[PDB]
Amino acid sequence: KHNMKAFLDELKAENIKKFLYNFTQIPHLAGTEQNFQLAKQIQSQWKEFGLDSVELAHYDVLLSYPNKTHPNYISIINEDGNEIFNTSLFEPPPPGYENVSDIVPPFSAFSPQGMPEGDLVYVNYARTEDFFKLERDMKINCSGKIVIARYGKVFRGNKVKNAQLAGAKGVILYSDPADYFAPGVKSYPDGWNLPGGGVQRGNILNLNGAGDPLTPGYPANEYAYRRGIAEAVGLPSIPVHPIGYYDAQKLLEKMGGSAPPDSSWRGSLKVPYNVGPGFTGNFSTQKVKMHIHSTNEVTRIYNVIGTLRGAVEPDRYVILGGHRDSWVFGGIDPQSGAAVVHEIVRSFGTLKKEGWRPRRTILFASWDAEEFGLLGSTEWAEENSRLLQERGVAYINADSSIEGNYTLRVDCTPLMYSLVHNLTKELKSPDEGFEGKSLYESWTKKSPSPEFSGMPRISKLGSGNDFEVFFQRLGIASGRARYTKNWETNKFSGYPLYHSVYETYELVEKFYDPMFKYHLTVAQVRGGMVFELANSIVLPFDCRDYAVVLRKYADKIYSISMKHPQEMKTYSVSFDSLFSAVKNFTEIASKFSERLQDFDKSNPIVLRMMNDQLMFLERAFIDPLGLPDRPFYRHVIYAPSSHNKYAGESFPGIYDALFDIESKVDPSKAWGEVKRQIYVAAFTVQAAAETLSEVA
Amino acid sequence: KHNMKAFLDELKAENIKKFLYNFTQIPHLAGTEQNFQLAKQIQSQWKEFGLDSVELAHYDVLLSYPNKTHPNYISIINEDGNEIFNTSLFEPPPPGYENVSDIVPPFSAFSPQGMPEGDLVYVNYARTEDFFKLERDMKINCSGKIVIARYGKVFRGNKVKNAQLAGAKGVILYSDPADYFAPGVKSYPDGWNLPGGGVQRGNILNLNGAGDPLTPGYPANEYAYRRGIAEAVGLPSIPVHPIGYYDAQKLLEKMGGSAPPDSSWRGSLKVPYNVGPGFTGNFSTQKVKMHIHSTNEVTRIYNVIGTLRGAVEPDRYVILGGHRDSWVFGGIDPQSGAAVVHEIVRSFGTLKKEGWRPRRTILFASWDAEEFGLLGSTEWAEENSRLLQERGVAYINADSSIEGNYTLRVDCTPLMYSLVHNLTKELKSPDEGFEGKSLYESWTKKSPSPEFSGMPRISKLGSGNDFEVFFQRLGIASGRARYTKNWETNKFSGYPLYHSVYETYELVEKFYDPMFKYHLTVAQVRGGMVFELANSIVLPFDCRDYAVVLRKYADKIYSISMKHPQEMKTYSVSFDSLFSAVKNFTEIASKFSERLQDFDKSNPIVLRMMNDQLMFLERAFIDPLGLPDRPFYRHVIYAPSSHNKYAGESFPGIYDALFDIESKVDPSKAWGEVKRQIYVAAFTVQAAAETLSEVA
Ligand SMILES: *[C@@H]1O[C@H](CO)[C@@H](O[C@@H]2O[C@H](CO)[C@@H](O[C@@H]3O[C@H](CO)[C@@H](O)[C@H](O[C@H]4O[C@H](CO)[C@@H](O)[C@H](O)[C@@H]4O)[C@@H]3O)[C@H](O)[C@H]2NC(C)=O)[C@H](O)[C@H]1NC(C)=O
Ligand SMILES: *[C@@H]1O[C@H](CO)[C@@H](O[C@@H]2O[C@H](CO)[C@@H](O[C@@H]3O[C@H](CO)[C@@H](O)[C@H](O[C@H]4O[C@H](CO)[C@@H](O)[C@H](O)[C@@H]4O)[C@@H]3O)[C@H](O)[C@H]2NC(C)=O)[C@H](O)[C@H]1NC(C)=O
Ligand SMILES: *[C@@H]1O[C@H](CO)[C@@H](O[C@@H]2O[C@H](CO)[C@@H](O)[C@H](O)[C@H]2NC(C)=O)[C@H](O)[C@H]1NC(C)=O
Ligand SMILES: *[C@@H]1O[C@H](CO)[C@@H](O[C@@H]2O[C@H](CO)[C@@H](O)[C@H](O)[C@H]2NC(C)=O)[C@H](O)[C@H]1NC(C)=O
Ligand SMILES: *[C@@H]1O[C@H](CO)[C@@H](O[C@@H]2O[C@H](CO)[C@@H](O)[C@H](O)[C@H]2NC(C)=O)[C@H](O)[C@H]1NC(C)=O
Ligand SMILES: *[C@@H]1O[C@H](CO)[C@@H](O[C@@H]2O[C@H](CO)[C@@H](O)[C@H](O)[C@H]2NC(C)=O)[C@H](O)[C@H]1NC(C)=O
Ligand SMILES: *[C@@H]1O[C@H](CO)[C@@H](O[C@@H]2O[C@H](CO)[C@@H](O)[C@H](O)[C@H]2NC(C)=O)[C@H](O)[C@H]1NC(C)=O
Ligand SMILES: *[C@@H]1O[C@H](CO)[C@@H](O[C@@H]2O[C@H](CO)[C@@H](O)[C@H](O)[C@H]2NC(C)=O)[C@H](O)[C@H]1NC(C)=O
Ligand SMILES: *[C@@H]1O[C@H](CO)[C@@H](O[C@@H]2O[C@H](CO)[C@@H](O)[C@H](O)[C@H]2NC(C)=O)[C@H](O)[C@H]1NC(C)=O
Ligand SMILES: *[C@@H]1O[C@H](CO)[C@@H](O[C@@H]2O[C@H](CO)[C@@H](O)[C@H](O)[C@H]2NC(C)=O)[C@H](O)[C@H]1NC(C)=O
Ligand SMILES: *[C@@H]1O[C@H](CO)[C@@H](O)[C@H](O)[C@H]1NC(C)=O
Ligand SMILES: *[C@@H]1O[C@H](CO)[C@@H](O)[C@H](O)[C@H]1NC(C)=O
Ligand SMILES: *[C@@H]1O[C@H](CO)[C@@H](O)[C@H](O)[C@H]1NC(C)=O
Ligand SMILES: *[C@@H]1O[C@H](CO)[C@@H](O)[C@H](O)[C@H]1NC(C)=O
Ligand SMILES: [Ca+2]
Ligand SMILES: [Ca+2]
Ligand SMILES: [Cl-]
Ligand SMILES: [Cl-]
Ligand SMILES: [Zn+2]
Ligand SMILES: [Zn+2]
Ligand SMILES: [Zn+2]
Ligand SMILES: [Zn+2]
Repeated sequence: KHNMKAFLDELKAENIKKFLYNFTQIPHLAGTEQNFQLAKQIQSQWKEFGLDSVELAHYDVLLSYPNKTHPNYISIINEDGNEIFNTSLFEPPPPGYENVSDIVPPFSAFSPQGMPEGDLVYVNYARTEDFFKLERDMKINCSGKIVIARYGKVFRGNKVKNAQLAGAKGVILYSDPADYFAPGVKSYPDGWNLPGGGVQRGNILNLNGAGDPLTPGYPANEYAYRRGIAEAVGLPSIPVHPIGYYDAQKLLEKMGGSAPPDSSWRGSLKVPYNVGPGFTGNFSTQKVKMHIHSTNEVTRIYNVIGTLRGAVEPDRYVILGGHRDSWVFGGIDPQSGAAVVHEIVRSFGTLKKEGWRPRRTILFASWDAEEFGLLGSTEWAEENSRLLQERGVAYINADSSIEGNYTLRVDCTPLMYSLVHNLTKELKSPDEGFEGKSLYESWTKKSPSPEFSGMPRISKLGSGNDFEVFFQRLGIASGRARYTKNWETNKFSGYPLYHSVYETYELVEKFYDPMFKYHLTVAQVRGGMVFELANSIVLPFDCRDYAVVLRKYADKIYSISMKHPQEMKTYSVSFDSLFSAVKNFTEIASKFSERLQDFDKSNPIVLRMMNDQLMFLERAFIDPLGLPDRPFYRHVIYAPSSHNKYAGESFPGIYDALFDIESKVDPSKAWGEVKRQIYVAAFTVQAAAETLSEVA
Repeated sequence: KHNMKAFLDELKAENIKKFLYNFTQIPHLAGTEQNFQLAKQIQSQWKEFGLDSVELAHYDVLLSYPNKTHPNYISIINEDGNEIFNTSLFEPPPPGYENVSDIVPPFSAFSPQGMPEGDLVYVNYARTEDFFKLERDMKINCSGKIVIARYGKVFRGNKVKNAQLAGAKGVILYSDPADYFAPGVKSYPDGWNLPGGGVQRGNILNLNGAGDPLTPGYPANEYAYRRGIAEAVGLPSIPVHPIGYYDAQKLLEKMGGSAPPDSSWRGSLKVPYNVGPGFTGNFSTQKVKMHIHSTNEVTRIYNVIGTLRGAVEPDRYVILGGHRDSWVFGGIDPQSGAAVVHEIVRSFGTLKKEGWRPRRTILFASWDAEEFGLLGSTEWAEENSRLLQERGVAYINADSSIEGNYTLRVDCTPLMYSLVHNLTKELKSPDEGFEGKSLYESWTKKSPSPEFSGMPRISKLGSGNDFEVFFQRLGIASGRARYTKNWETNKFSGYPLYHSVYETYELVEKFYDPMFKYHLTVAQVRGGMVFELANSIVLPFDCRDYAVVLRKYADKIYSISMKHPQEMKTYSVSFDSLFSAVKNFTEIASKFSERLQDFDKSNPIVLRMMNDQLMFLERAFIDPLGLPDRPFYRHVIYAPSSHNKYAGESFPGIYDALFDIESKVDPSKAWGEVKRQIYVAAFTVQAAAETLSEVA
C-alpha cells in the first residue's frame, strides 16, 4: 500500500546523516558562489529523486558583508589615542578546518560603517524593561554612550532598536557564559559549550515582515524599483558588533559608575557588572572605540522550488520549506533541517516512482538568505502572493531539526493541534526509557502543557524564521517541529554554539545525535504532517481548537487591561464585544464540526466547499490594513512581539495599545486606541466565525 | 424548460411600471422613517416572491441634513449688511406634490456650518484645468474668496476639493442651462428640462472608497469605534451650497474683474461670465454671504439582502445590487433601477417556486445611503469582505435603468465583454426602426465602439455608484447597464432633472419610457447577465478580452510619458517591463482559453479549478497596499480618476505619477515615482497572468 506508513518507513537515519555531512563541509553564506553551487546540487538531486519540476527562483536583495581588507574590531583607547586592547579579528577555527577559506568573520549584518568613540554603559540584555530600569529608576542617560549588551532573552534586532531609541551611538553585543555555557559541559571541540573566543553572528534588522529592505511589497526581480538606502526598511542607524566572552571580560572589567541594580543583571564572568557610564577612577580617561567598515550590497540569491503535482487537487498547495544559507558551516542551523527535508523529498519521490501521487500538490523549498532577514522566503511569497492566498493550504517550516536532545518541540496554529496529537500517537518515541512507547507519550511526559494535563505543550508561532511571510502576512496555517532541550532548564538564549564557526557536522554527530534518531523522529513529524495535509480527504484542521485558544487569549488580554480599573471606568473600556465574538466563534465552529462529520461523504463539491472553509479559516484572521505601523503583520490574533521578534504575542494590536499605557501623556487618546483595537479584534473574530457558517 | 428564455419571458414591462409607481409616491431619504418602511416592504415582498432568506443588515453611519428651523441660503449683502437678495429656501414643488411633506430642501450633504462673507470668483466647472487656467495663466488668487462653479463635467466632490486647495472660503454650485437645459424641450412639468428654480442635491465628500467617514476599514456596527469628526474621512472644510439658474443669474449678473478667458467658460445665461474677483464698480462694495447650518449626525441605515441558494455551488455568489434611498422621489435615481431589480427577483422566484435553482447562489441587495457616499454597499462589503473575497463571482449594479431613450449603455470589466455581446445578440431591440432586429444590432449601430467597427461601445467602470467597493476595493468582476442618451450630444453633466424634486414617476411615464420597454430591455440585460453568471457551467468570462485592453492601456500610458522624451532619457524611464508583462498575459490567456475549451468536461474538480482561475483573475489585479494615499482603491488597472470620481482611469498609479509632472520642483524624485509605478503595474500584470498558468 502507498499510505503514510509506506512514506514513513522509507525515511532512514543513515541518509539524513550522509546528507548532513554533505551539506556542512564548506560555508554556504548567502550570496556567495558556494551557496549557488549547493542550490544547483539540491535542484539536480530533487529532479533525480522524482519531483515533477524543480526550478531556481532568484532575486537581487540587499545583503551585508565585512570588508575583507579592512576588518572590523573594537578597542580600548587611552587619552593619547593608543589602542591598548583590540578584540579578535576572527574565531579560532575548529580542529581540521583551520585551512578552510571564506569563513566570514563575526559581524552584525547590516551595521552602518563608523568609528564611534565613547564611554560604555552596560545595559544587561538591552530589553525594553532593561532600558526602563536604567532610565526611569537608575537615571542613567545613554545618550551619546556606547552600550554593551549581553546576547539572550530577545532577538538582537530589538536590542539594537532599543539602544538606538535610548540615544546610544554604538552597540557591542557579547555572549555571557551565564547564557551560553552550560554547567559541567566542556567547550567545543570537547563538548557543546561556547569557548571564550566563540562569537554569535546575526543580522540586526527590524524589518517587521518586509523582506528585502529595498523592495517592500514586491519581489526584488530584474526590473524592480529600489528604495534608496536612506528610505530602506529596517536598517540600524548606529554601528554594532558582536564579541566573545574573553574579549567582553576585557571591556567590562574596568566598568565604573553605578553598581548593577540587582543579581538578574550579573552574568558569570569575574567582573562587577557595573552599569557605568565609563571606567573606574584610574582608567576614567580611557574610552572605547569601534571600527566598522562592513558594506551593504545588492546581491543575487537563489531559492530551489520543487513541485510534486497533486492527483485530485493540483491547485491546492501544501508547502515544506526551510533555508539553505548558513553563517558558516551550518551544522545545526540550517543543515540539520535541510538534510531532513532532502530525505523527505527522497521518500515522497520513491512513492511517486511507483505510481503514487498525493491528493494535493506538495511544494518543497530550499530558501536563501534566511539569515539576512527571511529574504528568500519573503521575496518568493511576494512574487507568488495571489497563488498562495487562494491556494495555500499549509506551510511547514524546516530549519534546525535539533537544538537539544530532550523532547519534541512544536509551535503551530491551533488548526494543527489535533493533527499533531494524532500523528505523534502513531510514531515511536526515540527517547531512552520510552522504548516501545509513542512519541506522544514521551513528549507529554517531558513537556506537559501548562493548561491541560495528559496533553503536551504546543507553543504559539513567534517569528525569526521562514514561516513569517506565510503565517503573519498571508494567513496560511503554519507549523514547525524539532527536538529541543529541557523547558525547565531553558534560559531562552539559543544553544551555546548558535551562529558560531563551531556549529559543525562534528558537533551534531558527536554531542547531539550520534545515531540520527532525533533527526529521524523530526523527519517523521514534519513529513507526517505534510503527508496528512497533502493526502487526507478532509483537511486535517480542527476549528474548535481555535475556539479554545481564542477564549484563553481573550481572558489574558482582559486581565492585562484590568490592572487599570479606574481608567476602564473613566473611558468606558469594555471587552464585551470580544468575548461575544469568541462565544459566537465557539458556537459556529461546533456546528461546522457537526456538518463536517455528518455531511454527505459522496459529494465532492460539498467536500471542496467544506475544505475551502477549512483552508480559508486561518486566512480570515488577516486584516488587509495590517497592525499599527507594521503593514506586513496582518494576522489579528498572532504577531511577533514588538519587544522580541522571536516570541509570539496574542491579540497584538490590543497588547501594544495597553503596553506601558500608564506612561502615556494623553490617557484619553491612549485608552481610545485600546477601544479601537478591541473593536478590530472582535470584528475579525466574528468575521472569521462567519466564514464557517452555512454559505447560503 | 427552466432556461434563460423562461426567466426572460417572465419579466413584464407592466410590473416594472407598477413597482416604479409604488416606490416613488413619497420621499425615501436615507436615514428617514419612510425609507425604513420601504426597506421592510421590499424585505416582505422578496420573501413572498420566493427567496430563501431575506434579512435587513443595518449600520450606524455619518449622514447630513439641513436644520429644519434654520434654513440654508445665500445673500448679496450691501456695505451696511442688509441682505438685498436671497436665494430660494426650496424648489417649487411639482404639480400634485405641493402638499407632500418631508421634501428635503436643496443642500450639499456634509457641508460644514458657517456664514462666510466675501467676493465671488467664477471658476467655470471648478476642474483641475479650470484652476490651472485661473492661477497659472490669469493670475487670479482664490484665497479667501467665495467661488461659484457650474455643475457638470466632473463629480461635485472633486470641485469642492479643488476649490478648497485653491484657498476658497466657500463654494456655490449651480446648474447652468448650457449643461442642464436641452434646446427645444420644455421645463418640467411640460417636458424633461430643468426649470430655473430646480436645484441638484448631492454629497460633496472625497471618500476615495472609504464608506462611512467615521469607520474606514470596518463595518459601522453596534460596537464600532468611531473617529472624531476632525479625523473623519473625506469631509469638506468650507461651506457649500447648490442653487438653480434663476438665483445664479442674480449672483453672476454683477460680476466684474477679468473677462472669461474664452468661450468654453461661458454658459447660456444673459451675463458676461466675468471671473472676478468681486462685482463691477457701482456694486464693488456689495459682498456675497452664505448661511449654512446643516448638521452631520450618526444615523441608522438598512440594506435588504436576499439569498437564492445555489443548487451545485452555493458557496459561489453572483450579486445583483442597487440602492433604494433617494434625494426626494427618486423617479429615475434610483427607483427606475430598484423596480427593475424587484421584477428580476419576482421572475427568479417564479422559476424557484416550480423547483428550479440556479447553479450558484444569487444575492440581491437593496442598498441604503448610496446618495451619502456609497455607505450601505460599502459597510456591508466591509462586514462581509472575507466571504466576498473568496466566494464572489460577479457584481452587477442596478441604479437608474434609464438616463435617456436612445440606446444601451454598458460599463464593465473586460471579463464581461463577451458575455454582454452574446446576450445582447439574443435580445430584441426596443428601438424604433429596429423592430425584429437584435439589441446588439441597434446598440452597435447607435453606439459604435471607437476601436473596433461591427462592435458596440463598452466603457470602463468609473465610480460614483455602489459597485466601487466590489470592483476597486475587493477585485470582484463588475458591470452596469442602462438606457442612455446620444453619445454624440453627450455633454457629461447628467440628465437635466438629476437629484431635483422634479425627478418623479410622471417624468418617467410621460417623457422617458411610456411603454416601459426600455426598462424591460434593461431588466433583460441585467437579469440575463445575472442568469448566465449564476448558471453557466463554465463562468462566462473571457480572459483574452483583458489582454486586448491591457495592451491598449499600456500604449496609452506610454504615449503620455513620451510627451517628455528628454526626461525619459535622463532618468532611464522604460516601459519595457509593462509591455513584456502584457505580452505574457496575452500568451498565457490564449493558452488557458485552449485548455478551457479542451479540458475534460466530465471532471468537476478540473471544472471547479478552472472556474476558480476565472473568478480569481479580477482578484489578481488587487494590490493589498492600495494606490498612493488611496488605500481603498486597490485595483492596479482601474481607479476612479483623481480629478473626477465618475470617470475611470487606466493604470491610475502611473497616470497620477505623470500628471502635471513638468510642474514638480524635484524632477528626479517625480520620475523615480513614475518608474516605481511602472514596476508595480508590470509586476501586477505578470502576477495576474501567472494565475492562469497551469497550477502545478
Ligand atoms: C454574536 O452573535 C449574536 C447573536 O447571533 C449577535 O447578536 C446580535 O447582536 C446585535 C448587537 O447587539 C443585535 O443588534 C440589535 O439589532 C436590533 C435589530 O435586530 C436593533 O434594534 C438593536 O439596536 C437597538 O438597541 C441598541 C442596543 O441597546 C441601541 O444602541 C440602538 O440604538 C437600538 O435602539 C441592535 O442593533 C442583533 O440583532 C443580534 N443579531 C442576532 C441575529 O441576534 C452578536 O452581535 C454577535 N457578536 C459579535 C461581536 O458580532
Ligand atoms: C515575460 O515572460 C518571460 C519569458 O517567460 C520572462 O522572461 C524572464 O526574463 C527574465 C528577466 O530578463 C530572465 O532573467 C534572467 O535570468 C537568468 C537566469 O535564468 C539570469 O542569468 C539573468 O541575469 C543576468 O542578466 C541580467 C540582464 O542583462 C543582469 O542584470 C544580471 O546581472 C545577470 O547577469 C536574468 O535574471 C528569465 O530567465 C526569463 N525567464 C524565462 C522562463 O525565460 C519575463 O520576465 C516576463 N515578463 C515579466 C514582466 O515578468
Ligand atoms: C555532496 O554530494 C553531491 C552529490 O552526490 C556531490 O556532487 C557530485 O560529485 C560527483 C563527483 O565529484 C560529480 O561527478 C557529480 O556531478 C556531483 N553531483 C551533483 C548532483 O552535484 C558532492 O561532491 C558532495 N559534496 C561533498 C562536499 O561531499
Ligand atoms: C590594535 O590595532 C591597531 C590597528 O592595527 C594598532 O594600532 C596601529 O599599530 C600600527 C603598528 O604599530 C601602527 O602603524 C598604526 O599607526 C596603529 N593604528 C591605529 C589606528 O592606532 C594597535 O597597536 C593594536 N593594539 C594592540 C594592543 O595590539
Ligand atoms: C544529550 O543527552 C544527555 C542525557 O540527558 C545530556 O546529558 C545529561 O543532562 C544533564 C545536564 O542537563 C545532567 O544532569 C546529566 O548528568 C547528563 N548526563 C550525561 C551522561 O551527560 C546531554 O546534555 C545531551 N546533549 C546535548 C547537546 O544536549
Ligand atoms: C484525531 O483523531 C481523532 C480520534 O480518531 C479524530 O476524531 C474522530 O474522528 C472520527 C472520524 O470523523 C469521528 O467519527 C470520531 O467521533 C472522532 N473521535 C473523537 C474523539 O472526536 C480526529 O478527527 C483526528 N483529528 C484530525 C485532525 O484528523
Ligand atoms: C406599495 O405596495 C405595497 C405592497 O402591495 C403596499 O403595501 C401594502 O398595503 C396594504 C394595504 O394598505 C397592506 O394591507 C399590506 O400589508 C402592504 N403590504 C406590504 C408588503 O407592505 C403599499 O401600500 C404600496 N404603496 C403605495 C404608495 O402605493
Ligand atoms: C433675506 O433674508 C434675511 C433673513 O431672513 C432678511 O433680513 C432679515 O429681515 C427681518 C425682517 O425685516 C429682520 O427682522 C432681520 O433682522 C433680518 N435678518 C438678517 C440676518 O439680516 C432680509 O430682509 C431678506 N432680504 C430680502 C431682499 O428678502
Ligand atoms: C425620447 O425619444 C425622442 C425621439 O428621438 C427624443 O426626441 C427627439 O430627439 C432630438 C433631440 O435630441 C430631436 O432632433 C427630435 O426632433 C426629437 N423628436 C421628437 C418627436 O421630440 C426625446 O428627446 C426622447 N426623450 C428623452 C427624455 O430623452
Ligand atoms: C459567446 O459566443 C461565442 C460564439 O458561440 C462563444 O464562442 C464559442 O464557444 C464555443 C463553445 O466553447 C467554442 O467551441 C467555439 O469555437 C466558440 N466560437 C468562437 C467564434 O469563439 C463564446 O464562448 C461565448 N462567450 C461567452 C462568455 O460565453
Ligand atoms: C574595503 O577597504 C579597502 C581598503 O582600506 C578599500 O580600498 C575598499 O574601498 C573597501 N571595499 C569595499 C567593498 O567597501
Ligand atoms: C540625555 O542627554 C542629552 C544631552 O546630552 C539630552 O538631550 C537628554 O535630554 C538627556 N536626557 C536625560 C533624561 O538626562
Ligand atoms: C437648528 O437650529 C435651531 C434654531 O435656530 C437650534 O435651536 C437647534 O440647535 C438646531 N438644530 C440642530 C440639530 O442643530
Ligand atoms: C494668495 O493670497 C494669500 C494672502 O492673502 C497668500 O498667502 C498667497 O500667497 C497668495 N498667492 C498668490 C499666488 O497670489
Ligand atoms: Ca520585496
Ligand atoms: Ca466602515
Ligand atoms: Cl523550524
Ligand atoms: Cl447602474
Ligand atoms: Zn536558520
Ligand atoms: Zn540562523
Ligand atoms: Zn443613484
Ligand atoms: Zn443619485
